[PDB]
Amino acid sequence: HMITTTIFPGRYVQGAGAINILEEELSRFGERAFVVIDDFVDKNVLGENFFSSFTKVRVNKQIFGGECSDEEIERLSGLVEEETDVVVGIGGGKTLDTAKAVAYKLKKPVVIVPTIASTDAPCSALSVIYTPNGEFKRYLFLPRNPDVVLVDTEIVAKAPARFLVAGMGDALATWFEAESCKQKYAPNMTGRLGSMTAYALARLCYETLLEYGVLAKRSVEEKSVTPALEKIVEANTLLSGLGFESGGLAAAHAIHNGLTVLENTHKYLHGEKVAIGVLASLFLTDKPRKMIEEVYSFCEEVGLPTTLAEIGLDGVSDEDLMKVAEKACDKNETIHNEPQPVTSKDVFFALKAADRYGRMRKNL
Ligand SMILES: [Cl-]
Ligand SMILES: [Zn+2]
Repeated sequence: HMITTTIFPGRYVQGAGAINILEEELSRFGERAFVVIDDFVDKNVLGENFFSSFTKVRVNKQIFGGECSDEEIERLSGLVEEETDVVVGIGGGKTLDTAKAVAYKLKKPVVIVPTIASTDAPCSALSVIYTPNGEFKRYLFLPRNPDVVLVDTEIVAKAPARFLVAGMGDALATWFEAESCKQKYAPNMTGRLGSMTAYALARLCYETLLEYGVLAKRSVEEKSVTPALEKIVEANTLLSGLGFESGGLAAAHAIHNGLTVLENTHKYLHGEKVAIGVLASLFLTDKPRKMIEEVYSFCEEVGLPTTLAEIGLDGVSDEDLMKVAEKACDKNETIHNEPQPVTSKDVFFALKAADRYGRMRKNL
């Protein structure tokens, strides 16, 4: 009853060139590290011989199979030597979630090194597990958040701007969903209530996006790191992570989940579809005119979708939209954390209204 719980990664390290202090961070755990790395990252981001420069920590480097599946988690787990002191994940979301799962299975600390700032999952005590074919299988709730999250903003700036923008879409949802949970007194990912700190970090996330998002996008377009980019990477990773996990999820992510039932949306990134969920949720939950205008203006300036056509649903049928709404309103979905009672028809209507509003702003 009214008890809060806020969870955190142990250490969050961020800056241009931070990959160069990875050895120092691993050495705080011991002398043996098991590294799970994305193949593209090994060859094109760190360089195949990157670990040859280590002198204080012995690395067992293993190329990630590509899918965070129970099968891959089992395969990698069997390659870990007993004397291993720390597990490391370097790459995108699936690589990081796999590393978290392997560390959990072997009861070892984990260091998470995202090479893109495209979702707010890095700092979380969660791994999303898929079948070998890439279809969602289940959520693995972890007992501990990562011991270290290390973000090299120079590596992030060299990745395509599309990925930073998608991270801003995943982050954009944080305040709206956490605010709904705060109003509802809904539980967060721990089962207890969010703290004043969690809700304040979710609001800071949103304010940071509005103020620095465009400046950060201009920086990444030139593969450059500026303080504006640093603030947005921190917002997309640390603030958004804490805000969604300890503040809570609500309509936007449930709507994103419903959108996955339409195959035309599969080529779009998580954060791009979350943005559509956010916009629909502003109509659904009765936001005032100035707030709706503020969010659409932000999406327009950074290049997030504001219409169904922009996520591959140009001319989508009412029948297809109702499938999305029904999926979003599954009894176990987060949309029920909204203070208002929500039915599928309400979501269907909000998606259509949000789309029409976005199209008219764009003179379509
Ligand atoms: Cl989020
Ligand atoms: Zn998300």
